[PDB]
Amino acid sequence: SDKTFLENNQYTDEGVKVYEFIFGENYISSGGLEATKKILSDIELNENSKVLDIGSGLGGGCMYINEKYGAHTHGIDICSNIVNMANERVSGNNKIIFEANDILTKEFPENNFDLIYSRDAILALSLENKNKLFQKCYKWLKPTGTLLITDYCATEKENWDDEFKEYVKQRKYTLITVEEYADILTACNFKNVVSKDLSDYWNQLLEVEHKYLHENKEEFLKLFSEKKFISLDDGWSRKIKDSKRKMQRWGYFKATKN
Ligand SMILES: C[N+](C)(C)CCOP(=O)(O)O
Repeated sequence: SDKTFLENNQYTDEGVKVYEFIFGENYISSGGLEATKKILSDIELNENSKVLDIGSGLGGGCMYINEKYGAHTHGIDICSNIVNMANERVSGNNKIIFEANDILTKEFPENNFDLIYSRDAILALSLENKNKLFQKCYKWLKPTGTLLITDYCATEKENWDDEFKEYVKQRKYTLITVEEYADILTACNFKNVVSKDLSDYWNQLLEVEHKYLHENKEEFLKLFSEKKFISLDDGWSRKIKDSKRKMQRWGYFKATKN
């Protein structure tokens, strides 16, 4: 299954901790806390709001949203191990819930959420399933609700080089263009669809992370291994190179139900 693939490879316990080291405490999403602050900078919610976080990971996003706004946050992630980790980092807070489930089968009421939020998680879904997911999101949003997404995107497949092809294949990602992604949202009837190619900003975030990794190599080696360091270092190097030339892209999407 997809769950087994993710838990046994990219998102083993150790894989998750390695990612957390570079992204920052409670994050496996690009730019950790700082990108979260920026992405939510024009979003308004309050203590009565209901938020869904698709691919909630280590829970930092939900923690931040609940801290900033006092909103109810419900995170869903397919990896049981990551959800277990997230649940270890929050206590005594009845407005944060993390649930291990498949978002493609999970049931939520129509007109339920003020915000549906997702950070670098939908890349794992096939194109067919991306469309199915956004149809569900449309239903699940309140009439007054907002959809807010970042995700890994790419140039057209015809332009990919050997190394990028191998990365996408090994990861089992389905990476589409920012423009194709926006078109899915439009096709799902979302209004006010705003898409931004934030590859340059993503490149900046990657550079901050890369510098951090290099400056904290000794600590990393104590926690992990040189082999894992090299893999991480090389992985960020490629993302930096590929975002600079727009082969690997970072898409931002915001839309509304009405
Ligand atoms: C996709 N992610 C941002 C959740 C984790 C990192 O994946 P990757 O950049 O190593 O492919």
